[PDB]
Amino acid sequence: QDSLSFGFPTFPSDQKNLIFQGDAQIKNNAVQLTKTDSNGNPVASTVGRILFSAQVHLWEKSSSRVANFQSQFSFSLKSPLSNGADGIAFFIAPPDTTIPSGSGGGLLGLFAPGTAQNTSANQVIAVEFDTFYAQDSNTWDPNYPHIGIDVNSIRSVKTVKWDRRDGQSLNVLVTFNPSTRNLDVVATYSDGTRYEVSYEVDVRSVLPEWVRVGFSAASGEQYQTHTLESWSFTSTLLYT
Amino acid sequence: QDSLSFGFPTFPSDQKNLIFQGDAQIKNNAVQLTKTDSNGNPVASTVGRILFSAQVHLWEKSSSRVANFQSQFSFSLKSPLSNGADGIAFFIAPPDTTIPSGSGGGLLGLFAPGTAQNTSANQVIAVEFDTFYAQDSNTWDPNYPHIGIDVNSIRSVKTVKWDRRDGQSLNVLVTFNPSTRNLDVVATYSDGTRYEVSYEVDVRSVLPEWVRVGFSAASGEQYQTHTLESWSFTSTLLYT
Ligand SMILES: CO[C@H]1O[C@H](CO)[C@@H](O)[C@H](O[C@H]2O[C@H](CO)[C@@H](O)[C@H](O)[C@@H]2O)[C@@H]1O
Ligand SMILES: OC[C@H]1O[C@H](O)[C@@H](O)[C@@H](O)[C@@H]1O
Ligand SMILES: [Ca+2]
Ligand SMILES: [Ca+2]
Ligand SMILES: [Mn+2]
Ligand SMILES: [Mn+2]
Repeated sequence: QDSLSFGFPTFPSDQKNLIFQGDAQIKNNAVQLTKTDSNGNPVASTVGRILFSAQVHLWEKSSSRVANFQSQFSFSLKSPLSNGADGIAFFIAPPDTTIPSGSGGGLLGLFAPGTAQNTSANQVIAVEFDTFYAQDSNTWDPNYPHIGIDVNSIRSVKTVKWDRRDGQSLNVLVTFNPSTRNLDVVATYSDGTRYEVSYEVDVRSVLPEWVRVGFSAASGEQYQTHTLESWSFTSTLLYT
Repeated sequence: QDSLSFGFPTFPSDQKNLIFQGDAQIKNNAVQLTKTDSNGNPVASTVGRILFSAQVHLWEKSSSRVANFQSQFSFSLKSPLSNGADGIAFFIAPPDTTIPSGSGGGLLGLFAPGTAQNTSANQVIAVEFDTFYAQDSNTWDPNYPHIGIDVNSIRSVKTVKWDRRDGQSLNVLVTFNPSTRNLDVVATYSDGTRYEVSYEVDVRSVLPEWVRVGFSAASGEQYQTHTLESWSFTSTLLYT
């Protein structure tokens, strides 16, 4: 299809169009990307991802068209600790994507350790919300929590300082304009605190014509719950 | 998802979200539901269907919500014969639906001969554009080409006279309003000729909560091409 839209105001346990990978599962009408114990507390060493089953037509070579897209979603992070890890990310990747071996912790379940920073070895665009930046393990991160745009690498091509607020929902709007090639990210807390970061990228030279969209989250030795609360997505092929 | 939408202004051969069954296949940017020779001429004894891969949430029990959906589409039929058969249908069925054994010809690839008229044996709602009505074989049909609403039976719960126009595209809009439980059908030819038929049905008592939507067509001894040219669909769960 030239256009596709779907909306999850909430996440009932009765799902048919979601691909669950790793420890991701539905709980309390929300998607718990990372594993939690009996009483609902986050645990260490866990990775989880979900992908919408239907493939998205990002660009069409024959017609020379590129899709414009918009992903709106909200999530919250909670942890008994203070410095919870590792973060949640919205990503777009080839349809057959799976969790890479050893992609836990700071790799957010998106990259393989050996190729995490090799751009020519990956096919992924992700918008990460990174809460852990210890320079001993996450050498690629600036030293402060942040939102980043990742293009084939765990080392963001662009970042903005971000504030982690335990148990507070973050509203996010991600949009890609094929006419200007800008991928814009707008994130805001209920009180109006706003964060913005954008980057110009030609998706055609990064991803195949058909892709899949979803979320990924992980917790290494440090942990926190990565709760996806709602999600709407729409894509339309356009001639620029 | 509570809401789902997709649009096929045309059907390029590169498809990822369509489930092809029987002889259905993409040709010249359109879906040829029934088999055609190398010259593009229709042949006898053929059945084909397509379904959108993503499942539609028609209604939700624990929520008392029912979907409001719309399906807009256009198709054309051609045959050198004076009595092209058998017809094309838009249908809604359980996710695992497949072509019933011996469902060709007048059964349009939707019903099995043994239970074609046993409403308690089927789970399907379809809008048929029936062009073959020989009273000796299709005993269940009125004596003329027609548009019919089928609810668990090949014997339409309602029909209205329709005119078959070789090689001319018919534009159809099928909508369901959960408040009035009205399934409305509006079809038009490019010259303004219009056909309408409506029927009150509670989909909850006929179909499961999750379903797949698509088209079916067949040709027995008489044949014709059943070409699906475009299709857009949208559905949203509403309170009732
Ligand atoms: C106390 O944990 C920190 O220090 C350890 C000793 O160097 C590291 O092994 C540890 O790294 C792991 O956990 C973090 C946080 O969950 C994660 O980002 C990293 O990829 C490892 O899984 C952490 O730095
Ligand atoms: O194709 C016209 C006609 O052909 C045969 O008689 C049978 O397959 C019927 O079901 C069908 O209606
Ligand atoms: Ca990090
Ligand atoms: Ca008939
Ligand atoms: Mn980072
Ligand atoms: Mn009929």
